[PDB]
Amino acid sequence: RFLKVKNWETEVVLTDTLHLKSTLETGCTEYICMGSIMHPSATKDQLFPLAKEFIDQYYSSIKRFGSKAHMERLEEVNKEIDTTSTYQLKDTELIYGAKHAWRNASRCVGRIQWSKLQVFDARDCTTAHGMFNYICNHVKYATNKGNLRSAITIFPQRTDGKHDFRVWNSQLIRYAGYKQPDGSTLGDPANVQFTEICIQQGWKPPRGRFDVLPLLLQANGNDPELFQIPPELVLEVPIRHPKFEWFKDLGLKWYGLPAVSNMLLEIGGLEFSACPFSGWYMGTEIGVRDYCDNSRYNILEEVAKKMNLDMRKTSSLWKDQALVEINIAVLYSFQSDKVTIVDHHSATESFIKHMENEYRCRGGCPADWVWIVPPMSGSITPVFHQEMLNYRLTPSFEYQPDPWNTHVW
Amino acid sequence: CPRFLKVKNWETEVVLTDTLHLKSTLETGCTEYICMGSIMHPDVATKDQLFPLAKEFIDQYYSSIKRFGSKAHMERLEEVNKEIDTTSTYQLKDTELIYGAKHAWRNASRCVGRIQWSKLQVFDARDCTTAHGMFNYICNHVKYATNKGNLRSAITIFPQRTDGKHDFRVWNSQLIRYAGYKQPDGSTLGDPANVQFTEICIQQGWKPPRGRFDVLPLLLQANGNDPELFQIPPELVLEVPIRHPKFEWFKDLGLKWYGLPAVSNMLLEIGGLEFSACPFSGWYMGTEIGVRDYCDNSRYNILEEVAKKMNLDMRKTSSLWKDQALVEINIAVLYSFQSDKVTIVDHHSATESFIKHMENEYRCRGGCPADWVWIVPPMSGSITPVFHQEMLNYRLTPSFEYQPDPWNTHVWK
Ligand code: HEM
Ligand code: HEM
Ligand SMILES: CN(C)c1cccc(CNCc2ccc3ccc(N)nc3c2)c1
Ligand SMILES: CN(C)c1cccc(CNCc2ccc3ccc(N)nc3c2)c1
Ligand SMILES: C[C@H](O)[C@H](O)[C@H]1CNc2nc(N)[nH]c(=O)c2N1
Ligand SMILES: C[C@H](O)[C@H](O)[C@H]1CNc2nc(N)[nH]c(=O)c2N1
Ligand SMILES: [Zn+2]
Repeated sequence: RFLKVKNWETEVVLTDTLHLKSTLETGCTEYICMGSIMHPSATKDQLFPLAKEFIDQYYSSIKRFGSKAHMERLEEVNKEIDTTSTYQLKDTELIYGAKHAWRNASRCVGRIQWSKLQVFDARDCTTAHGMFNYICNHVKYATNKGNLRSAITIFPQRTDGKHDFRVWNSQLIRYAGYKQPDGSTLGDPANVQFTEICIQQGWKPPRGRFDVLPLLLQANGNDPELFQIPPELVLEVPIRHPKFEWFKDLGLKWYGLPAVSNMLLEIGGLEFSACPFSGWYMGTEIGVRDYCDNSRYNILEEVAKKMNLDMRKTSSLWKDQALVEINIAVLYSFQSDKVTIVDHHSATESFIKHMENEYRCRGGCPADWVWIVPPMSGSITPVFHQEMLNYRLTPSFEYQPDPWNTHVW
Repeated sequence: CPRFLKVKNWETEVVLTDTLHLKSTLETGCTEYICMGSIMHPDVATKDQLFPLAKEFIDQYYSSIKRFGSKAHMERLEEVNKEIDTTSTYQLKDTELIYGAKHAWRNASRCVGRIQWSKLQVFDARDCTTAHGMFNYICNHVKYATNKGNLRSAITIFPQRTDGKHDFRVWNSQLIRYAGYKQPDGSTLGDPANVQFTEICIQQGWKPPRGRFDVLPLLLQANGNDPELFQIPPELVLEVPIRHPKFEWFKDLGLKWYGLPAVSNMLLEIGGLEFSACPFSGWYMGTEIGVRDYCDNSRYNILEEVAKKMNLDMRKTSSLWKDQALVEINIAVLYSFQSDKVTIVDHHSATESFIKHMENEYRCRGGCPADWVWIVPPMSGSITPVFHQEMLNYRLTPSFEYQPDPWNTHVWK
């Protein structure tokens, strides 16, 4: 069942064989496509086949399939599940698994970097203070004074679901959001809820536009605890425009390190509920989504006024104009501060090249066109014209529910 | 399949509930293990295949006019059945034809303009027998729809397929398009998208002006005969010269586009009947011209030339010089059309209308199939409301379908 994907601009056709190695669902059926749905719908006996699957591909990946080492590992993992209802990955396997979860992440346009990932093993962590220490080291390592380095820190795997390690923040670094008396919103409205949970727990908010949230860390199923990231570890960039000297007066800033902390890493049937990972920003993430989404910072109107645009009718495309200038400013600011960032043209171009490598060496590359195509200037990037196949490979990063919906104190 | 599927809008938190997907009649191409949502494209029906297909449609029609189960309903069923049994096909009443065409549009998941679905002038050309007659019908379509700039959506429907060796076909992908010419040096003049078709017209006897914006002749096939060339009267072809409200130099690019987008190569399927020639037209969303026609690399590819005249730094991609030029080009397209009083809609207005449309459809029909990949405009996606709208895609009938290009299948006489 070979499948072709065509690029309609280059006329290049690639052939997908890798999709046959999928066992998990996408949500679509033969009659309904859920391609634009954000979130479409263990035990001993469940655990061994999954473990065996993963061990098999690991030893296949290192070109020693059926080897002496392979056979022993299967036997070892088998006995361990049998006696403990779970098992422990070797260090090599942990690293392999984390890199391959990134490699398999269909929504990520940054996967050309997949094999360059610093993996921090934190599976010996037992307390929230421990988690905080590991997270601080992660932030300091990955930030690297502006020359950002991809990293992931991995906390103890789930056991019975009652003793989960969770990073309650959705990212290690985010700005707080405050509901104002007049019903408006101060700061980042995405984090309004979380921000209030921090307030409720003892955090004293400066009530500003860009207040770095505290860490809320839960170890071994216990109540979460508050920690302030040492500010010298938090790299931030003042946004300015290279032509418009009034732009700095907007008072905008963003942090340099995007560090997603609320996903679940699944490897060989094992679940890692706390696995903050980080790379670096594509400019549009901040410039289009964080800044210009109606339900986020929502600055288009303000910027539009400073550029003195006619805002009476949509067909003047004043929004599109303002959107481009904002995104120029973000790239300029980060570059001028020697902080790693990628523009959407460069990123999408690297992704097409990555796709080509993957088809050539791996027989395909799962990819989610809905997420891959940038949220501005879509068809002037090469991925718009790229047919992609989406399918779920393991190891993977999965969504999990917010901890405050399932945690009793 | 579950009876209630929910879609969420991530900007407004509005949740809608779809039940209409249960009426889905054909395959998307996806399976449970793979999604083909970004794939562009993922001899006749026997008596027994035709019976349920026809009954399905007739039931739907009589349900729509609140006469389901009526004597007229059962009579129509019995008459259709007899007709299939004695002729292996059947003929649609004018009322059913009009309903079916409007519903094929209503069902078109890739169309952002469907709020207008129930306002569609249908021209019944099922009495057409020759290519000259097809030409007459098409000229009348163009003039009515153009309406001196005040465009009116319309479809003209030619006779349905019979044995498959007598198809009516418009060979043109749209009624109005510009020629493309491959040069000996590898460069292209005009629209690179139309090179192949242009070549065919030239072989058929067309004398090409060999310019940048040469309107192509119609290449019309009636009753399965070899196709024939016809020139559309130029006074019927409304065109807009592109200028920019600020940049005086923009008119010097010698750009223009035609006013009427009129897809002419799709197949219209109603109650199992196949109308292989059904040119239809609405009006343009600006980005269709300003982003795709003008800025695609494989199309007119003008970004560079515009950026140069704007004197942009074009060395660092991170200057976003492409993005900056793209916006100006789209501003010029909208300004030129509005100035010449030719109907056009910007992508903000269109997508906002589609959201209101989609909500109404979920309310009154239990759903609205939509293809997010197509519905989200090719620029500024995130700042239009559709980007944030979860959509369910599925294929309802009647529908517009793709069909192979006629020169690939035609048996030359
Ligand atoms: C190194 C530079 C990287 C770049 C430029 C990059 C780029 C992106 C972008 C732009 C998105 C879309 C996010 C959004 O729109 O909200 C994304 C998604 C994603 N990325 Fe990457 N990424 C990078 C590194 C990484 C790393 C190191 C990992 C994991 C180890 C990773 C895993 C993921 C996952 C799982 C998603 C899906 C997020 C979701 O479903 O919410 N990425 N990436
Ligand atoms: C009245 C104003 C209309 C507007 C603003 C509009 C808008 C659009 C746009 C922007 C597209 C995407 C085209 C592309 O990117 O190639 C599209 C596709 C489509 N439209 Fe509409 N449309 C209109 C009228 C109509 C009518 C009258 C019909 C049929 C009766 C129709 C049926 C379709 C179909 C079948 C597609 C899919 C085209 C394909 O798959 O190539 N539209 N429409
Ligand atoms: C609920 N959830 C999983 C969540 C939480 C925060 C943000 C998001 C959206 N995904 C954003 C994201 C993820 C990974 C990235 C890696 C690199 C990069 N530059 N940006 C990323 C953005 C979802
Ligand atoms: C079937 N095929 C290959 C084909 C032929 C011509 C054009 C296209 C792309 N679809 C363009 C289209 C379709 C309907 C429209 C309705 C209104 C409008 N303003 N634009 C439309 C563009 C594909
Ligand atoms: C409804 C739709 O799935 C949702 O808005 C998606 C669309 N594409 C996206 N693409 C990226 N990269 N990030 C996102 O958050 C989204 N949101
Ligand atoms: C690969 C991808 O499916 C292809 O480029 C699509 C994307 N979405 C589109 N959307 C519209 N409206 N028109 C198009 O031609 C396309 N092309
Ligand atoms: Zn799908």
